[PDB]
Amino acid sequence: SPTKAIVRLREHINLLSKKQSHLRTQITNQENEARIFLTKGNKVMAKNALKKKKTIEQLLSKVEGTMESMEQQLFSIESANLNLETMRAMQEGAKAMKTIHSGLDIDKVDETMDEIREQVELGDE
Repeated sequence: SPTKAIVRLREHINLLSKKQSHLRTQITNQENEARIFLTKGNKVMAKNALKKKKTIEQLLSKVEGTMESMEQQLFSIESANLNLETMRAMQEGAKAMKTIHSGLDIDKVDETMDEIREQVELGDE
């Protein structure tokens, strides 16, 4: 059903947003590791922590790309649900507009109407 798909996009999105949260802390700690490495004058291990900081940032990027893909899929489902809610409402309204137009067991009117049309409409070809 559309709603099982809905709940699941939300569960996966929620999960990703704290992957996001965890990664950012990890980026913050690589930043702090490289600084401490410089305070011992080890520029190389400070450079290495910076390279590792960059890989975590790329991973974060791809975590946010997954989230966004899921959020747009979610919007499309709920937008399509509202559109279906409209169509069913119009289909039920047209049936109701038909009962009202057939609201005369008596008499004769609507095909008296339909060939007064043909006289008026006859001015066209």
